[PDB]
Amino acid sequence: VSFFLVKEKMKGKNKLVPRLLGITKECVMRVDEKTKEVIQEWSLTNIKRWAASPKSFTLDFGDYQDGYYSVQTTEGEQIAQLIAGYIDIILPLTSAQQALTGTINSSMQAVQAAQATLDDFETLPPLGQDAASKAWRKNKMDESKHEIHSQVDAITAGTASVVNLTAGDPAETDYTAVGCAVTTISSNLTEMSRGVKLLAALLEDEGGNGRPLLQAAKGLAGAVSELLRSAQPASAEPRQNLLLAAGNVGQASGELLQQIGESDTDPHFQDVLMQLANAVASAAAALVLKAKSVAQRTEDSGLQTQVIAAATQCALSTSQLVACTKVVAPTISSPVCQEQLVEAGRLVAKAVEGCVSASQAATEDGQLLRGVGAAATAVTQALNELLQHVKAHATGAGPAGRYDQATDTILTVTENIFSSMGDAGEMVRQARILAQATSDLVNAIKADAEGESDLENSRKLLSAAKILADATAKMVEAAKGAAAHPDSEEQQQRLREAAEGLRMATNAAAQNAIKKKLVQRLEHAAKQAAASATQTIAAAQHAASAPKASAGPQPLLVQSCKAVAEQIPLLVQGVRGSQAQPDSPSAQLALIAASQSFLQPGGKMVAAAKASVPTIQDQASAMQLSQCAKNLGTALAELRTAAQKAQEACGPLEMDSALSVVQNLEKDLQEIKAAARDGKLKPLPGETMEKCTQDLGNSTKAVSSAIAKLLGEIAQGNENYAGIAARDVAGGLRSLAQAARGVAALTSDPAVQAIVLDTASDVLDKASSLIEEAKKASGHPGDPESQQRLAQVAKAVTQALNRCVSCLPGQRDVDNALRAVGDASKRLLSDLLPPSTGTFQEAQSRLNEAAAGLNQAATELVQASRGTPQDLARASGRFGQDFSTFLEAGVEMAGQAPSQEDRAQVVSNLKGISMSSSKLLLAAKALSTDPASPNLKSQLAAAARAVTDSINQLITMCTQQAPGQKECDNALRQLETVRELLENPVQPINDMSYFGCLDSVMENSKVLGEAMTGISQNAKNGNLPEFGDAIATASKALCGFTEAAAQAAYLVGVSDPNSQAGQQGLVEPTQFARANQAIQMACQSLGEPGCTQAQVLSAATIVAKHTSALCNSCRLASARTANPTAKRQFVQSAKEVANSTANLVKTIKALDGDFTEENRAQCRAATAPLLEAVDNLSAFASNPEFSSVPAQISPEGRAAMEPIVISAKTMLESAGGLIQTARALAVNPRDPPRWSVLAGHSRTVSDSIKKLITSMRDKAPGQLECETAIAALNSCLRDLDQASLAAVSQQLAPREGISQEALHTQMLTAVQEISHLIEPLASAARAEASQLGHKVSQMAQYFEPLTLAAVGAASKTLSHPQQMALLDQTKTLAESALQLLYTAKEAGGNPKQAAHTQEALEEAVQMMTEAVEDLTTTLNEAASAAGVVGGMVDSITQAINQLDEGPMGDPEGSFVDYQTTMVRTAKAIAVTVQEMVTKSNTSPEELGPLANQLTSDYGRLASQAKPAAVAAENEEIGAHIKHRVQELGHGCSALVTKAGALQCSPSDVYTKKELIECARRVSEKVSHVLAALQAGNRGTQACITAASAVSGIIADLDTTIMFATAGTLNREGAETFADHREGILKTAKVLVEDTKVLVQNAAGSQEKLAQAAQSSVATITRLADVVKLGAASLGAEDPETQVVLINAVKDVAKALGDLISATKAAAGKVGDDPAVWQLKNSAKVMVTNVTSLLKTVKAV
Repeated sequence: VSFFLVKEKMKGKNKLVPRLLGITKECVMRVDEKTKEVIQEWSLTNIKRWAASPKSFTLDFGDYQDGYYSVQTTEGEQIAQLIAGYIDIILPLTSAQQALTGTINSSMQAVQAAQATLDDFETLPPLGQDAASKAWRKNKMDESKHEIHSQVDAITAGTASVVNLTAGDPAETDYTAVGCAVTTISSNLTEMSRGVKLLAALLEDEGGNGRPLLQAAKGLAGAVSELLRSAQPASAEPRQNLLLAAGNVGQASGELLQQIGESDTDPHFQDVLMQLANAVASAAAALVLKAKSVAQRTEDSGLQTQVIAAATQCALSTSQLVACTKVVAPTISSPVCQEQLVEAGRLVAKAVEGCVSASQAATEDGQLLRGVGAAATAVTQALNELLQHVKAHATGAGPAGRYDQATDTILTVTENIFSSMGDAGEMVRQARILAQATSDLVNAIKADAEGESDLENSRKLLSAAKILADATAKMVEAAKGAAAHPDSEEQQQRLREAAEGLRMATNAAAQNAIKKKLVQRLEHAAKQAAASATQTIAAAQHAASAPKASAGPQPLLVQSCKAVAEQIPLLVQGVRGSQAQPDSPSAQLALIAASQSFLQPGGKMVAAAKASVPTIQDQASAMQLSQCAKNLGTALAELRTAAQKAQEACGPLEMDSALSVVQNLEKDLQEIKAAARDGKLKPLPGETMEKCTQDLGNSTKAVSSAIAKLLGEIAQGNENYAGIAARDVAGGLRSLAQAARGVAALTSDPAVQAIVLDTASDVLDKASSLIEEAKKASGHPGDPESQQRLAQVAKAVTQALNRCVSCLPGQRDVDNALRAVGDASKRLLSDLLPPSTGTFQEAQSRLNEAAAGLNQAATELVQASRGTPQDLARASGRFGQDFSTFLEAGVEMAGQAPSQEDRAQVVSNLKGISMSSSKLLLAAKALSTDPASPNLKSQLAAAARAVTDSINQLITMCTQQAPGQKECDNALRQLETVRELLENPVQPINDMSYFGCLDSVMENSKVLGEAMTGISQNAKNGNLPEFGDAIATASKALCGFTEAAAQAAYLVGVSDPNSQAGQQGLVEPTQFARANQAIQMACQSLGEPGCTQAQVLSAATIVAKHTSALCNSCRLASARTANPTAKRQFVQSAKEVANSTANLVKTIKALDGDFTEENRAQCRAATAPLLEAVDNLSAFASNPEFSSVPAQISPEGRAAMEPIVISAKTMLESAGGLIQTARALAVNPRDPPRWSVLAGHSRTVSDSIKKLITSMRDKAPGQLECETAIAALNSCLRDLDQASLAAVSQQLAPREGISQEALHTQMLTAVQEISHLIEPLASAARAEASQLGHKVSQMAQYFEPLTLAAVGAASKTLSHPQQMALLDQTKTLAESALQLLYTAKEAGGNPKQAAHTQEALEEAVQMMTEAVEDLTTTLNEAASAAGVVGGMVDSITQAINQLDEGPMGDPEGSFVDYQTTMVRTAKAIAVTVQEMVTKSNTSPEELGPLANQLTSDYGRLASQAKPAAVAAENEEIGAHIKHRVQELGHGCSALVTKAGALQCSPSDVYTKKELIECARRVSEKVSHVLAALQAGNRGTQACITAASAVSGIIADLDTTIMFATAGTLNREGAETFADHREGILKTAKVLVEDTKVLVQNAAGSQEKLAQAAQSSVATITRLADVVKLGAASLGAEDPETQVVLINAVKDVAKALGDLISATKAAAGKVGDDPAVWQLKNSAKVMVTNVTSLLKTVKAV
């Protein structure tokens, strides 16, 4: 056996292990390298494919097992030769051109279809003439105009893209990007045509002429079709024909943009851009002439052709530049048009340097100087054009302004002072710059004032200049203060306030120049975000409906698209409203709010689109969506920054704006009532009665929640968040007014619409009073009467809200039952009736029949909930009448009660029934407005359960019937209501998992078997009480079983593939209802006079338990919510419930042992604040944004649901028969037929449990999906095996129509989507069997894409080691995914799974995370080798986005640790930026690796910033940290763009200057990040600085020692180590003083701790210098004598470093904690090293 020590790769691991591969004459065999034991055998006759490589040997036998043997050795050839000999012993377009041709044909059909539709006419909806209908027309016209502008942008960007992409040879052209461009054009043409038809219909309405707009759109469509014709690969026309078609497309698009009014750039810019492009072209013509002369002179034929080719390429590139300028000139504001211009310009430049080099190949001084001059002109004009439309990029739209440069400088420098808070040096530097600039502005103002003839204008100018000068003086004194005290936080705060005062007094000297600039930048960013969202929606709707088979998460993309589509019009309305009223604060605040609300749906859509991209079969549509998602991510990041800056500028004006919105709405309702008296009021499009009613209900709930939140913010005395609360009130009232107008327009009888409109006007009146009172109270904090009056006005608003909701016609029947319940309760319960009629047992029978009727009525109401609204109203009325009958019988039985406490208990239980029935009718009232709501229906079923529970309790307590007979009745009244849970189980009724439900089914079956045996045995024996409790336990087990089986069916439905789950909501309602009802009943018990002390104790226990449950619910809600203001209000609600229940418990403790009536009255007074706190918390939690999202269960999901429901219903009906026969046997102990019937009922019951459990066990959700995913991954691994076997044999054929960076981006997107899924799949494998199948299918869908892209990329790669690296790392990721799949199919979501499955799951998760890391690293470094910086910008923008789009839960960490880590990361970022600056000059091919390192470092910093933001002491400090990190990300993405640009074009002079300026901005932003980190702790930061300084000192000492050991000149005159000793000793004394002051100042003022740290570092530096001087005094003749002393000082330095670390960890720590003790230990060690220094100094 010949053994080769080979290395084989572990599965799931990018790791090699030594293996011994042995070849016998008859077999090949694998042997361990340590144990030398055989691991596996393969017959030699078996193997059929062997392939050798210089670095590998690969063997494939195949038929024995799937998978081949690849083992990595350097002798792969010798081992292969053995194998080969022994086996002898044993025995015309291209395809990418065709793909683009098909894409162009489909797009041409789409273009023709769009043309044909423009002849058709849009029918406009029936529209009224009232203000809302006019506003609908105008908003729809604006939406159409915006969308047409965005789609024309996309068409011209795609046309320029086609021109740029087709510029090359028929080979090395990426036809997939050409197809993406043409699909972009055609998709946006379809969308544009639809929008133009709508806009033109709207134009023909109001009396305009839509026909010119139709003709312009038709001309654009015709030019587009001519372009698509010219772009066909089969075409043989000259390039100038495509260039002409593209320029015509640009012209026609400009004409169309003229017709709608969305031509944005002024025609002066258009003419300048044309003349600049033609200047470039003429300069290039001169260059071509010079190169022609050079080619004439040159002799060699080969070189002459190179000169000619260079000149022709220059001519071609400039012709395409003028063509692309024609294309993108109408739409040059678009970033993608600008990107296509810079691509054209770089092609022009590259051709220019090509011409220069081909000239340089010839030798003559005059001619080469001619060529260099001409080439230099060509690049000068190219820069002129490029910078001109870079100026175009910035909005800069409007008048120049009299003071423009000064105010722009002031804006910049004041923002710089704001961003460097916590850094005195940069703050005062920027403050000095600002003082100079503002003094220039003041001088300009005074000069203008002297110039002005008018006395008033000169007076106002001089007064403004004087106020501005006062502000500069104050800011200068603030700068002096911050310069005197570099570590004082107060000085830096006062400098910030002075800079803010300057920014505020510039807004008065100028015409709000800074605030206007910030609002204009917000408008620009918002328009870009809306356009990107529009283009992404077009791309998504194209890829979704494309004839490609869908293999991915497209439905979630559809939901995200519709959400963003309902968001876009509001953003567009905010932008247009801010431009319409430039000087209106309300317009600016509305734009800020619109953009901030746009942020979250847009992020969801970007994520959904990125998750959809890998699964789209068509590569063109997947690329269009990938490009559009990236653009929208960038737009969203820029919108976040712009809205932040605008909000900081625009100030706290939201409280007055809310009132303005409210009276605007009230005036609008007056206009609507006028139009209702007229005929103008008509339904607005899409407004149905059901939709408007649901809108009215949701709006009422939202207003109540916002009022609760407003009162909370007023209580906290936080004026900022009270403004947001009043804004939410105003928005909810806007929605309510809209829904009220819709309902009034839809109804026809004038009285009803009049009632609706007066109810809405009353709500708005009450809310105006509320907001006025809120303003008055937030103006003056700490006024108790103010809070009381606020509560009064808030409850008045809530009453008006309820009157508005109930005024609907369909509410009155449920309201009739509510009034019947309330009035019957008030009359019959608050007073007993001493008169009584009939015998006691007659009253018992009457009450029993009334209770039976009441329970059956509740069941009928629950069934009606699934029926028509008329059915629900009729059922509610019948239930109310049956409640009246029941309460009459109950008060009769209470009257005939013999004992006083007996009738007292009857009254209490009747009060409980009244409350439960009121809440049942309130659940019905909730349904009546939103009948199709699943959650409200489940709420009604739960309320029926509560009602029957109250009835059962009263009958059990107060009947004294024959033993065992109450138990059967209560059991059947339980069964009747619990049977309704099985009807439509499309909502969760517990929080159980699948296996929780299966366990509970088994446990309840066990308990019910015990109870069934009990009832049979004690019916035979005749022992009644045991029979009764056995019946009770049987019914209880049946109710629990029904709950478990109902959620079992629900989860089997949700688990289905096409099904979709729903968000659980912040507070679970059924648990919340039980808590509130219990607290209310207990407070009633405390309230009543006749309560014994035992009842008081029990009720105190009840309130304590339930209020604790509420506070825990509030904590979970705070952790779960993404809204910061909702999180604040949930914390406040928890705190106030805690305080109220604590005061209640205190007054209860006072009550215990006293019993006096006065203390009872005090307890009654104390129980009320708890009730009102619970009421405010219910009102706040009622916000529909906190509500649970319904699950969408597919029809096959309900098919899966049905068996469980059928079995459970059969069980429950048979159990009802069982209770009947058991009751009959309880009457008489034995009967021949009844016992047989009992046996039949029991057998049907048990058989039903067994078959239901069989179905549950066999279903096992997640196991079929896991098996499908395992088969899919095995197929992918076989594909990767075939690829690798082809690549070893040099048989891997490359892909010809697609680039490397495209296939690598495909791989990266698939890998990123797999990575996003690794963790949730494991979380489902632990707990949820319902989410597990979803996760595994979602994750298995990304591996066929990844395998295809990986095989293509490996085929493209030429270096065989690197292609094998890609193939092997993709194998590793696939194998680790299979390990997850096997382990998660074993775990299954079952919590009872053994520890071996848990450890295997954790290990597989870690393995596959490492495989993702490895493949991501490979792809990133492959992109960095080339100049490809896409993905780096995408990564940076993703980091910027994720830094905000995350819920806040305050996970634990110390801000000191985060500060140290992020300070290190930021300093690394800075040194990388400076490396990039130097390498730009030195080696420009190292900018891509450095850009990758910057991208990794920024990603680390940004991921660290969210924990440090939650962990920081202030929300303000964390806000600044995150905002600085996001600004730094903006800078970093710009810098990596310029870095890739310079790497690809290293000789370009202007890209290099742009890179240098980008690096300058990035370094300043790094400084701002560091200042944000320092602002968290001035003293802890000083410890990090001290650590770095002492580390540098230690390094210097090491340098001096390694000098002194071998070679050093220690001679300074006659100075020796005699006079040095006294100085060294005094310095060491200063050091011991310094370590003492560090120990004291560890816990104290941060300025004191910082000063101590700085003084210690200064002392150590002085000691190091003086010790070096002493060592040099010793002389070089004795090295050891010097080295011992320098090692002594080095030990002192190390001890100080450890002491600084101890102080940092001990800063802000109490005495008892270990941190302070560890400080004194290292402090003592510090002294011992100092004394060791002191004695050594004396000794020598």
